Amino acid sequence: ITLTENKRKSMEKLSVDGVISALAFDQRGALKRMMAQHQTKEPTVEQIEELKSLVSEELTPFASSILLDPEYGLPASRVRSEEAGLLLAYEKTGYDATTTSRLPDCLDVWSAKRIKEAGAEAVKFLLYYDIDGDQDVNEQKKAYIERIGSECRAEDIPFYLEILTYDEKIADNASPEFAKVKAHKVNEAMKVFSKERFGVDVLKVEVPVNMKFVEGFADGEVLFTKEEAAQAFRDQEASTDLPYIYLSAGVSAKLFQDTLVFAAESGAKFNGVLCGRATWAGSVKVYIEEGPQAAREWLRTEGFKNIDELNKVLDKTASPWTEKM
Amino acid sequence: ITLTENKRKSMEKLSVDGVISALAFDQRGALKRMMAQHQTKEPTVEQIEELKSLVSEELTPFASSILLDPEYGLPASRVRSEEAGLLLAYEKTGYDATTTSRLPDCLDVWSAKRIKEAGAEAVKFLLYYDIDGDQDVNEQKKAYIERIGSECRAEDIPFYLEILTYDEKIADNASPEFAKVKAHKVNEAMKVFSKERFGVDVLKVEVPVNMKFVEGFADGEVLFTKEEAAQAFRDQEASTDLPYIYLSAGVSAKLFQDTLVFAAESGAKFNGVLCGRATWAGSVKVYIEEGPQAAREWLRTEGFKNIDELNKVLDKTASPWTEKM
Ligand SMILES: [Ca+2]
Ligand SMILES: [Ca+2]
Ligand SMILES: [Cl-]
Repeated sequence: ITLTENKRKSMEKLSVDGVISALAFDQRGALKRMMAQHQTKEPTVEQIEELKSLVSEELTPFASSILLDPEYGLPASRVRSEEAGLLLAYEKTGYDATTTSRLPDCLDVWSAKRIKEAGAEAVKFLLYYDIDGDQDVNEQKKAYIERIGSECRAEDIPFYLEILTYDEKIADNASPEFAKVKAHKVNEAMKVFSKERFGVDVLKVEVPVNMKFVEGFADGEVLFTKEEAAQAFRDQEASTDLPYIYLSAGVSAKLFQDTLVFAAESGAKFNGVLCGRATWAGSVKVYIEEGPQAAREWLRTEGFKNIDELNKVLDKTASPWTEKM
Repeated sequence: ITLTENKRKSMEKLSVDGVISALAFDQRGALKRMMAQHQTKEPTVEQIEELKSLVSEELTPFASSILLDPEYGLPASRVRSEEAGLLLAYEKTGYDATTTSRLPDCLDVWSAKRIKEAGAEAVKFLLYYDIDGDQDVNEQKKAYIERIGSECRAEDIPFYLEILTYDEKIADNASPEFAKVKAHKVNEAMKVFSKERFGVDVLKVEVPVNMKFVEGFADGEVLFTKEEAAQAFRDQEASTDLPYIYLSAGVSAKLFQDTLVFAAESGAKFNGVLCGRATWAGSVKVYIEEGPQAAREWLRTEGFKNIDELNKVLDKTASPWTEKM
């Protein structure tokens, strides 16, 4: 609620007129798998670092900040636009699929202090959370986030907590079965991690509905009327007093934009986005198949078009965090 | 080197006249194993927590503070004397004997915040450190301690870091081979974790020599003259500007105490001790074999004698931490 002077200065460096128009590219495992769909060989470290730098160079002139990973993204962080702020990811990528606990784990040789020393204006951490899951697992997860929030307090650096929801007993979070419980998963997790003890400054969250099953957006089965969907957005806005920003979860650029419009019309007062794949996903194929110059031209044309159309939508949908602090 | 008002206040609650005369009893597996020797059945949680409470009730009137573990020791913490402060252990016990890395790990449902909420005036964490070991292993350890130091800064609670040294290639730290390098291990590790970035308020460390190989204290081979050992203590004193206190584990009560005398004589300005095993060990056989009433009587009589002998030696050897400002 009350930002320290340094935390506020950092929030300002990440945003424009209270809106976070951030580019997300801390993907590692998720990126590797995209690359592996066009590549016979294993993608190299140089390839991963290069595409990250290409996205940074070409697109951060159009974002208020960029989120990168320390593993492959530090060269990319240094060629970002002068006007763009920096977030660094702090969690190890992915989860163990042989169990349902998805426990969080910080990068082995990092700390919040180190992230700040590396030039970041925010620490980002991704937590998988099932509000209905095993209570002891969740106890361990809450303790873990308490520690990170305390680090960020001490180092006086904003804590961006990303929450990705799941159900221990539903395999596919794109299924109709998950869509029926998504709003509950998202909104109740936001309520938990908005407690003061967790030290969060900004929540990076999913929209509380799977729009593919909403009337007017759906191409197949319809699970929700527009009014029911709108209510999920209002319930989400009522689930936190913190700034919150949306992730794209890799839907099309157009569906993500249309979702932002719907969210605003419904009453969500979201404060921006940390948007990755919806913007740059198409560059992966070009980069692998046609190389870096071809990917650079893609970024300068299609990439720009995506981020520019996104920015125009944000301009008319997002609300400033400087009305919540 | 500068304490906040709360950190200072907490340090004062852990000390008497700037000397730490703290009773260590955060043993978990080790305490269970001692008990397992004197009965057939598996020692229960009730038994373990009762013995900690007996020791706490009967001996903390004579200690400046007591170190307990959150696993078995919270009930004991609440019956400590009102004159005695509280430290709680934050680390998981032991290390994997398969590997040489001895990596640290916090207790899974704890945080510095939760340790403070449980009434502690300090967070205690044990780290195993080989200054000459794998440098990536050591970067991971250093990052880990940075996180903990940052938590404790945020929660405004003193951070007591215990360092136990080892060598990746020497199996027995009682060997002559380890004795020859112990001063190097201990003192260099103190130089590392005295750096401001680790946030340490008090170091809990080994004496920098194995007195069993020192002239006049050895009953077998002599590796060191009294003058060389004296120099090792002075090198230790010059390895940090933080308060530091000695741990025992490894030697008899009498030898530890004679070592305190030798330490002071040599020019060490150590600020106290965190030692528990020598003082209460005899109560364990008594508690299992004659019940809680007998144990209480053991603690009142033999137990008091033990801790009083130690306190009398501390009065002649330890220097105040207040002096280190
Ligand atoms: Ca609790
Ligand atoms: Ca709200
Ligand atoms: Cl133990």
